[PDB]
Amino acid sequence: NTLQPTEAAYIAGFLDGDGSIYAKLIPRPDYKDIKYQVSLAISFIQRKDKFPYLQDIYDQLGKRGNLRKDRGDGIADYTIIGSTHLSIILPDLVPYLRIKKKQANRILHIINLYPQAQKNPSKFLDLVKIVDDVQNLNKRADELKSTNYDRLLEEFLKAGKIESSPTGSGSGSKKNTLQPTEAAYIAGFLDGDGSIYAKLIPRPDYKDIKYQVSLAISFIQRKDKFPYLQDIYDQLGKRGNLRKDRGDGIADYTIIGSTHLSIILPDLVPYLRIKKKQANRILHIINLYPQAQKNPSKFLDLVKIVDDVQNLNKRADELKSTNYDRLLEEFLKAGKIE
DNA sequence: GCAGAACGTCGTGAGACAGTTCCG
DNA sequence: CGGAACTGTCTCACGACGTTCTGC
Ligand SMILES: [Ca+2]
Ligand SMILES: [Ca+2]
Repeated sequence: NTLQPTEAAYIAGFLDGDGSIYAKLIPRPDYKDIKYQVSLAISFIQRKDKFPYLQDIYDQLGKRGNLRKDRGDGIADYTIIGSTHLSIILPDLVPYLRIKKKQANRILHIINLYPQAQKNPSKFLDLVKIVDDVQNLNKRADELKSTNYDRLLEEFLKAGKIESSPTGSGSGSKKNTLQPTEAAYIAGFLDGDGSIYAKLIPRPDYKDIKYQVSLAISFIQRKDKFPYLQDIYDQLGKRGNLRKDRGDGIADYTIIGSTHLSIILPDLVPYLRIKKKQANRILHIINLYPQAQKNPSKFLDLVKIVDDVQNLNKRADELKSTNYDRLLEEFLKAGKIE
């Protein structure tokens, strides 16, 4: 079972980003009495091309659960179903989990009560409540609230499985301090819900080269989960910009400029997976930018790194960035290189 | 002259299941 | 009977910026 602290932390970061912890009950037209089995799962979702990364997480989790290279729409998932695997896996992830920690504790709890709850409609209903919380915790505010417990209490009374009086508790409307696991999580989360990117900004008032290469990493999330960004922000020495809302209900945390990324990135690189290349390329740009400012020749092949980064932030089929082709044209016609 | 902050935004890349097929 | 695997998708929650807006 011995899964490494920074491997557990990364996965939790990644799960909190691109994963899902959830509970559901399945109709079972062949079960003894209670015709529902409560299903429990965690999953990791990602685009087809990044499958090796899922396959890697799989291998770390003792090769439990079922991988899927393609689920139909060029997109891949790794679902771990059942209490056998989850009672081994979740204990390892729960300490590092943040956004979905509650969901994980709930699943872990359902596991504890399931044996007894299994052939007792009273204790099954009480457990179905926990299935409700989990599905609710995965919901928005404005969304319809989970009514599995209500629909089953009605089903149990009609099927004569429960006598008076019924339960219960349901809404019945009838300097650094960035340590290994701190960085590992953040890298997990950035790999999931984050972005590492470079861009050319047109600056209509520069000495010679009228562009500046802008460098950034960002974190994106729904506004309700903003405090979690506010956490990562604090943990990174309080660098960069935060938005509680950018206008469309989704928050972001953006760290622009070599100054911050010279400090932050080296902390995340060793734990970064999906976005590690982008990270190093940014560091590389930071590394050879001083000399690149004056010389249009050194600016150009540095502008290639920008293209390369933007390329990495695309699938193979997308049209590849042409900043190098456009600036080469511009520099020739401005006589800056000939 | 320099560069970060803030604003706004296509076009997908996810989340979180519900069903349904296998399976000892 | 018991429950996990595999199929399939609807609805946003993201990404990765182009823009432009301050700030010394
Ligand atoms: Ca997410
Ligand atoms: Ca992602």
